[PDB]
Amino acid sequence: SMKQYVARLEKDFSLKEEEQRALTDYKSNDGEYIKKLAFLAYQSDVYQVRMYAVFLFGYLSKDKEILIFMRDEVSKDNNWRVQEVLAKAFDEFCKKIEYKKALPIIDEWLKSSNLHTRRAATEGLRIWTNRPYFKENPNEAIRRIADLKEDVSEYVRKSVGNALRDISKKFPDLVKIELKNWKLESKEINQVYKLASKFID
Repeated sequence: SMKQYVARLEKDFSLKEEEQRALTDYKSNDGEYIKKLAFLAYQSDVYQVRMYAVFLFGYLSKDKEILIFMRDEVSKDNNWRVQEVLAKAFDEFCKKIEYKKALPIIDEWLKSSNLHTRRAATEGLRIWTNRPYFKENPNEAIRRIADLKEDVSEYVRKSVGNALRDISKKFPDLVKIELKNWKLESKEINQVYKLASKFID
């Protein structure tokens, strides 16, 4: 009947709706049960159901096994929309444990070998300097983001560029200072540079 509920989700969703159902289900059942539901739903071939499952993972992410599964397995997801939810779920984890305390995990995700793991961290925290801790410590965001300025993945690079661009709008000087040190010697860093410097002198 857990299998039945999933089949029902596949029918309903195949037509925020996924997020709202996930939140409701998470709030309505014990965590042990919902974890089993989340993995079952994550095996669905219906991408909306996997989105639902990944929201659930976010709510359950204090379980390190869930967090690891997000890091290593959800990051393999073939569907771009599911990848967006991965970034939201990762943001959800950081919010649940507090941004300052999540720093070690933010760093680990940013340095992961899976390009999708790296993007989910970069994109999920946007706008970085609107988050607790990074709001007070802008360079902590700039420095982490900028470290991926020469990322092999364009997917990652777009995120990096935009994350720096977000920050430039509120901390123009800090961003200019960081950018001043860049040597535009590759197509990679130049892509990032163009995105990040729109609003800086």
